Amino acid sequence: GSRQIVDAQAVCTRCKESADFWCFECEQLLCAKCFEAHQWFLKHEARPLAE
Amino acid sequence: GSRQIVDAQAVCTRCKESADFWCFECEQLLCAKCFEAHQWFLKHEARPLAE
Ligand SMILES: [Zn+2]
Ligand SMILES: [Zn+2]
Ligand SMILES: [Zn+2]
Ligand SMILES: [Zn+2]
Repeated sequence: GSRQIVDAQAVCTRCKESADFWCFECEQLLCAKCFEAHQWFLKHEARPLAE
Repeated sequence: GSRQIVDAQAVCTRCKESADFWCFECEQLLCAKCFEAHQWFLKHEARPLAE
């Protein structure tokens, strides 16, 4: 849910910041509070926002 | 020798962003790229930036 001049394509979609990883399956960004909740909520693999 | 380490900002001390957790002992902010490694490199007690 991002649009109207976002100016930020490297941060959690909900917090909009404090995130450096994006779920490969969900194709969405998640902050440490979310990335850690997912990897703990079950079994998921996320990649770093870097190249 | 003794030095002051305070940071009112809420982001990694190195990346300066993409962080939502800080070590209580080191009193430093770390991003998902550093926090994940920190907990995997050693055992430290950190808390979420939320409150
Ligand atoms: Zn996911
Ligand atoms: Zn989030
Ligand atoms: Zn960092
Ligand atoms: Zn530490």
